[PDB]
Amino acid sequence: SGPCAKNSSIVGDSFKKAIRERQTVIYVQLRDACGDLLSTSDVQAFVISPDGSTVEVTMTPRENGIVALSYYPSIEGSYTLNILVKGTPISGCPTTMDIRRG
Repeated sequence: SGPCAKNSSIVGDSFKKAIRERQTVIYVQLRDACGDLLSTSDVQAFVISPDGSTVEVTMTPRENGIVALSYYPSIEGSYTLNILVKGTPISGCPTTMDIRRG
């Protein structure tokens, strides 16, 4: 039946914090309407930097409905993340990610 936005979510809260100029990975668990894990044309993910620019997000399909989202935050500050399943934000989206120089 494909992924269900309300049942799909980001794995953990590690995504809330990241380091500038380091390739960063966020894991998303896709679940159908029944809550079952899948098993990706229905999934969209974008990241906006603190100056309003789009950041390229790479999505790699993994086993049993996990999708790895990778991005490279070039500047410090408050990034915006949104992940849409069939045009609907998943649970917990859109959200903030704080990138530090650390």
